Amino acid sequence: GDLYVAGCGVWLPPPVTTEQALAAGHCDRRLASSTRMLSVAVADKETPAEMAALAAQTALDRSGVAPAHVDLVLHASLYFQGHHLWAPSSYVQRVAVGNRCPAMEVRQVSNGGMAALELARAYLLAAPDRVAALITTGDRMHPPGFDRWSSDPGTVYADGGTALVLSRQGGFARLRSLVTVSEPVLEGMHRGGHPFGPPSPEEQAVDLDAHKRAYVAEAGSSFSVARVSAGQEEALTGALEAAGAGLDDISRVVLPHMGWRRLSAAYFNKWHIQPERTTWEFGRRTGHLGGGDPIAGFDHLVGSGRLAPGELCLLVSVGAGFSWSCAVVELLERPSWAA
Amino acid sequence: GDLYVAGCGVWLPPPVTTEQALAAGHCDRRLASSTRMLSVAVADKETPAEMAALAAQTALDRSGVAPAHVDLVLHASLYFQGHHLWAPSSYVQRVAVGNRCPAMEVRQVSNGGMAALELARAYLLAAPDRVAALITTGDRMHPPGFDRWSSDPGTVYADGGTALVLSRQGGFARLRSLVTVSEPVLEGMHRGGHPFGPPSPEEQRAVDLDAHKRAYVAEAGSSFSVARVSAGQEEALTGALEAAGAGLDDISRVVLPHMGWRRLSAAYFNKWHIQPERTTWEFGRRTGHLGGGDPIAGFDHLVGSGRLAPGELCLLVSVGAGFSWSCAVVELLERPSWAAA
Repeated sequence: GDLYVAGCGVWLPPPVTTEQALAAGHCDRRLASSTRMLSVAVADKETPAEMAALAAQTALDRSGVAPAHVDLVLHASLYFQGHHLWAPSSYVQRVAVGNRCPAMEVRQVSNGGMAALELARAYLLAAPDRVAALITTGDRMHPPGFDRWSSDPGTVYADGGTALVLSRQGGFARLRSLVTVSEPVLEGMHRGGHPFGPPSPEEQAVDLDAHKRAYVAEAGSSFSVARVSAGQEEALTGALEAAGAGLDDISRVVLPHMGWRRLSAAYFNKWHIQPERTTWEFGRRTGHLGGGDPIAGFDHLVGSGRLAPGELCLLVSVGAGFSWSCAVVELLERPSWAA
Repeated sequence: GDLYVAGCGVWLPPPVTTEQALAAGHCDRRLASSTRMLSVAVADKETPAEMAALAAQTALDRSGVAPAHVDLVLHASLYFQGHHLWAPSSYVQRVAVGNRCPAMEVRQVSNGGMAALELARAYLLAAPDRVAALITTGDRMHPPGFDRWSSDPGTVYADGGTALVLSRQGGFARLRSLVTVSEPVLEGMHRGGHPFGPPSPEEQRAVDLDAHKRAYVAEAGSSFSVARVSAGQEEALTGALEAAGAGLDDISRVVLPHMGWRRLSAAYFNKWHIQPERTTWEFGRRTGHLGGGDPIAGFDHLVGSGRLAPGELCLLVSVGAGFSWSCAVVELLERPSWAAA
């Protein structure tokens, strides 16, 4: 039947406050106000696979699942993993699991974690003897290639790792539904070249805002806004229906750690929900963790006791492409590690 | 095993000869002689996703599978796809499929194609209504970030795309077995930092794999490294053959990675005692190493040129840094219409 969350965990490097970022010329007064961010997790020496491995160790310890029962390891990220022609998933496996199941990367930009979750679910269900799968995320968004404040204005990017242990056997939470929606007509929005033609040649800084204006120019603003809207609506409604629930049945909404303006436009003023019913306060101190926001968010809600037995949680995730994922998770019991 | 290959395709940019490489100083006489490479596919303008999409079109058209029946799109690669925070697999879906199933990237360095094949298989088997899945590969290995001749001496890297359509419903070949083996103890071989500690900080290029191998071996020991790599290969081969109820003698054609002659001799010819003539050696040496797409390219070559015949078993052999190994036994059921005699 259904699948469980058996464990989860994060590794978050020390927060850099918006005030420190203001002082350092990293962001201006206006972006501080438009996003309402308070802090962002920023790494010093730690690389992405390192942070993913650390998070996985926590998630595995809490899961009580033996390495021999981890049948798949999936590592998701959206930025450079540190070494080309190197297998970071294999690093995660060596360090946090030490078994010999297949280990590979799964990427879907800011939706990677949920994309990996989709494939993990499938892998587990594809054979009767499979027990658990480990999913991690990790990213390090440092100069010179990335500017966490302005590479994509309205979202502030974080360094860190997240991890989740999925199981067919049991756990403290139950995966009631998981739905992914794809709207590839939008792919050109995040690259150079003609939106409906081939991509421009390579581009390793990073400047999303320019590509989005070029896209809207060619496709039309009305078409663009409507497609994003429709894709978001289809994933929400799809996940809720699959779980037998409505938004009113949902106690907590895990939202992407985007800036306030984006969250209001996409969620608060659209679904008419209150920020206190979401992970808004957590996100604005944390920052966008690549494809791992929903994992960090759900971990937070559970670890802090904000989610109680019987209650439903809604994970909301979006990635350039576009792809949207939504999941409904039911908390069965408060894990040992919660407070 | 009950999955089928319904289609497959490649898009290879024009070949650059070893002679031209020699003349331009990319290749010395010793490297030409040890690898025995004739040519390598090199793109001019074409980007990785672009070549992936071109191969997918060919693969889908051949398969005759409708977009509505493509339930998953997986794009595999081992090098920079061209634009950060952009979805290459969404490009491939838009250009080549035009549908709305999930589209995502799967990577496992040079074993990427087979790694995506594992996940695609699982996905299809995970729900009764599912039909087909599209797997693509695409890379572009240009300077100054990468050196196709020198970055990993002994293997010459190609630009290009490949694609495969996997169906539960039917196709011209049957996937009889697919087996994946993992030795994460070797991950350190392809990066800086201590092989058994954390990675060194972000390498700002150019890719130098031999530097890392020497450092790994110096630390872990040559004896240990060679034996583990060998054991991994052996497990995948034996696992795949046994899962198919076959022995190596029952295999008509072996699709090998497109590595240099010296490496293929060491890994395969002098190890398994199989005839290079029975392998995709001649094809690979004109193509180069297509990231994680060689087993797709090689199988496509064997089928397209009629070198593989109904009832005959084919062995796919793939390996990537990590290490990860995949082998697969594919039974050809009928010559498709795009195939020569």
